[PDB]
Amino acid sequence: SNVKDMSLAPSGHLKMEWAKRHMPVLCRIAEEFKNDKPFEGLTIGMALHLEAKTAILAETLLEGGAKIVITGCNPLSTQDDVAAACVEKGMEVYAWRGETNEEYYENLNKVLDSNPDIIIDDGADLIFLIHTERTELIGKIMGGCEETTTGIIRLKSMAEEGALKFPVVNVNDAYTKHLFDNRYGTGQSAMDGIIRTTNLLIAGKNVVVGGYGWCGRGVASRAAGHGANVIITEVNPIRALEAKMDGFTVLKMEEAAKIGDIFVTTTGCKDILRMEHFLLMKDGAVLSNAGHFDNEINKNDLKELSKSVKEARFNIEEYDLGNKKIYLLGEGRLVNLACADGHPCEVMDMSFANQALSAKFIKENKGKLENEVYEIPYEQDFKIALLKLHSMGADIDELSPEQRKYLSDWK
Amino acid sequence: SNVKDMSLAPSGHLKMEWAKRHMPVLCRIAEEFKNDKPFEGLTIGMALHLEAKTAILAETLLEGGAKIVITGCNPLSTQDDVAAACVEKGMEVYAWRGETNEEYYENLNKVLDSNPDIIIDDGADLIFLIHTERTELIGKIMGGCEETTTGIIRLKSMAEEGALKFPVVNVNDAYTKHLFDNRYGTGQSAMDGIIRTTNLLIAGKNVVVGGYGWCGRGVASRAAGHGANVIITEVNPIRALEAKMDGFTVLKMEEAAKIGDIFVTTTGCKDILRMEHFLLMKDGAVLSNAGHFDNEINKNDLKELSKSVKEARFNIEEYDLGNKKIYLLGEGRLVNLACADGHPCEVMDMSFANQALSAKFIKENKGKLENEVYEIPYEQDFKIALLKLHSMGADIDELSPEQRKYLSDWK
Ligand SMILES: NC(=O)c1ccc[n+]([C@@H]2O[C@H](COP(=O)([O-])OP(=O)(O)OC[C@H]3O[C@@H](n4cnc5c(N)ncnc54)[C@H](O)[C@@H]3O)[C@@H](O)[C@H]2O)c1
Ligand SMILES: NC(=O)c1ccc[n+]([C@@H]2O[C@H](COP(=O)([O-])OP(=O)(O)OC[C@H]3O[C@@H](n4cnc5c(N)ncnc54)[C@H](O)[C@@H]3O)[C@@H](O)[C@H]2O)c1
Ligand SMILES: O=c1[nH]cnc2c1ncn2[C@@H]1O[C@H](CO)[C@@H](O)[C@H]1O
Ligand SMILES: O=c1[nH]cnc2c1ncn2[C@@H]1O[C@H](CO)[C@@H](O)[C@H]1O
Repeated sequence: SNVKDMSLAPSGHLKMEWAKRHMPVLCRIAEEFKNDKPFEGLTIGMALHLEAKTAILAETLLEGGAKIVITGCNPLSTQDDVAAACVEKGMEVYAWRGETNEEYYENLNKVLDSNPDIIIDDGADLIFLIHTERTELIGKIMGGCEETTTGIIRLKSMAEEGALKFPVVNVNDAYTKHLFDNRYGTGQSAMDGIIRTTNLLIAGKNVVVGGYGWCGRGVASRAAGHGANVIITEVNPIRALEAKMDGFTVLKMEEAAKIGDIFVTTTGCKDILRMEHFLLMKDGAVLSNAGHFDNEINKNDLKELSKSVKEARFNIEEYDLGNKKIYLLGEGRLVNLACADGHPCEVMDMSFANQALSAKFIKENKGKLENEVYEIPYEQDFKIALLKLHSMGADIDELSPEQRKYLSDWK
Repeated sequence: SNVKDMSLAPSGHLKMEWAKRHMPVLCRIAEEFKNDKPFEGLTIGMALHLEAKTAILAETLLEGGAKIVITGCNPLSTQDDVAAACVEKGMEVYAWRGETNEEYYENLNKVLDSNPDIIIDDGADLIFLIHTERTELIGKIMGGCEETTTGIIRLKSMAEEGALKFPVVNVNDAYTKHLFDNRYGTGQSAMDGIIRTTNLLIAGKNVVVGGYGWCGRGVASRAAGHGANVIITEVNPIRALEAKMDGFTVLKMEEAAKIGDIFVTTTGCKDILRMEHFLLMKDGAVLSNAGHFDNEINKNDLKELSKSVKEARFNIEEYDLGNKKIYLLGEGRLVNLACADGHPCEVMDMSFANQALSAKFIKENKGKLENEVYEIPYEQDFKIALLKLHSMGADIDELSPEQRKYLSDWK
């Protein structure tokens, strides 16, 4: 087991203590998993953003009988104290903050070295690595679960070509996931990363958000909530029109780059900000990324234009272009996880609840599932949404029998 | 042709002149229909909310070669001057404001008496009456178009039972329809109806919104925009959770009836507010409805509790319950259409663009379509949204081919 500093373990345990007390839906699932022990004898290899709430998810599976081998899905998002606390919990952990690309793929491989039965992934890199380099593990793998939009794109494009070799559950596209995780979760946590790292006033700034899907909406909403003038970029006209009618300025990036004070890319696509955009930017512009991979902002292009790169502050790099400066947060990686604590607890409670139950779904269908992407059933979303609603002290009306009849027969 | 007063026509012509200048997407389609004359020789029977913007759609179809027989789909939403101007334009009009239930169904039948080829309806009343009482018309009918959520519910359950006898295009569920007409359109137009009729200050009121679908969100956001304390009612926990995280109080209607100052029902279901809720309401509570039919508020219950019903102000009825008064706007009909001029022009431009092209789709697919509910293809939404985006002074970026390879390859 390979972690940064085992002496950091107490601080991580405390953070797990705090998180466990604020994830009620997962806490209930855990008690049911403590009995019925669904994962006894199985190995679950996990590649997630290793902080307190992931550690609780891993703990939920461990107490359910599973052996847990886990690594980080991002070189910068791991929290060393939490990882050390995970080893004290009895987990095989290969993760630290700041690992090289070379080291990143070493830790992924070591997780696969444990011969897992279930794969839990965030971005499909663990799943990808199996199909390309480690085909010798496909036999034992019962199935997987994928957390994020970008991972689903790859998995679906794999499945489309017929390259997918074991079932994978689409956890991202569940109603209680992408509607809350991607929107309200990154809405708060991305602004958290920016505010905590920069100590800059959001109000009165031009905040340029690339893309207006679920993540864009969230960031636009919370940035607008803090008094920003929000500008939206898109390639989808239906979604740009939403942004316009939500009160935002819609521009081609070649234009938004001229006036933006803070940039947040949320597209899942590469090269949102490249050479031509950097040359248009104002002195002092601050750059950040909330989409999975670090290639939305072209760092090689930015290094190419620069005469030097200095530390401007913790998690802020200064690129002196000679005539102006541009700041990059968290090396252009997930600004909410590279520069903050990730999504708030109550939102990750729902996402990891779907994750937990999806692993149980994989187990119970050991050999009966197709080599396809499976969608999460609506009742699971209904159950989780209702539990979360109640924990916040709200409730729902219920249709009377007469009302159900009016809505189903046409009289 | 049967209308209230032909002398009112000049006001109708002016209102149509004004709308035509603010419906650019439909204005383009009309010129193509004037050119290609797709409906030459055909009769189109239409049941829509007969105001200035519906008249433009009818005229657009008239210039496309069609004979137009139109009535209102609601007894109160018709504008008499617009109807008069419609007859001066050469349309067969059977509609006036405030028509009785027998008059409403007499006018519905008169439209069908013209033996139409294409049916354009809002709420499935024409399509329903055809299938039940006027079955001899199925032969000549090529197809239909349905405007609203409620109409689609009926049409889908009809088709599910095998009772649908000609194809109907689902105009409501188009992206450029329910995402903007039901949300932004209803958001502004319903609050206009409430504000315009009552002259009451929205800020500081407890506004109880029934339902949190597309119409619910719009009303809630616009009510909040004006400083109301928004309370949401729902039977869908996923959507109730949305409202909670958008900053609203979520309650069962029994608790909400105790504190609500203004009520807006947006459910499409009957009996949202009944006897038991009227007994809980505050003295002076204002009741309003934005769902298609007037049975979301149980008016029979309210009369039974009332010692008298009198005019309190134009479009306001005072129901004196003896110990308190309850006010009802627009006889519990579409508060944005019974008490105002309906959706804003820019929003109906998109909805009526889809209506026009779907009528063209029906004609060109004569005898080829099944007796099923047809969805509007994505390329139609794309074209419409892009056109609408451009007219509002914004534009969209485009992916380079290299960016298009990245989003499709799983490496
Ligand atoms: N904690 C986090 O930081 C977090 C959480 C959830 C998802 N994500 C990642 O964020 C990304 C999107 O999340 P989603 O759920 O919003 O996906 P989504 O697809 O709803 O949002 C994507 C939007 O980007 C737009 N887009 C694509 N290329 C563009 C371009 N070149 N210029 C402008 N706009 C463009 C698309 O039209 C789409 O609207 C994914 O990579 C996902 O993994 C991150
Ligand atoms: N101009 C207008 O006024 C206008 C425009 C569009 C649609 N509409 C009408 O408004 C209604 C809604 O349209 P939509 O597109 O919102 O449909 P939608 O179904 O998305 O919204 C309906 C919501 O009502 C909720 N609901 C149902 N019964 C309920 C109950 N008893 N208590 C609480 N919540 C309940 C459902 O869960 C759903 O979320 C439909 O009747 C539609 O025809 C009116
Ligand atoms: O605090 C967190 N812990 C674990 N996963 C997280 C956290 N915040 C966000 N994500 C998840 O990371 C993915 C993007 O790579 C998203 O799927 C999001 O849900
Ligand atoms: O001003 C208007 N003219 C015509 N139709 C309208 C207007 N406002 C709303 N609707 C339409 O009425 C239906 C609800 O019964 C909805 O489909 C909405 O699009």
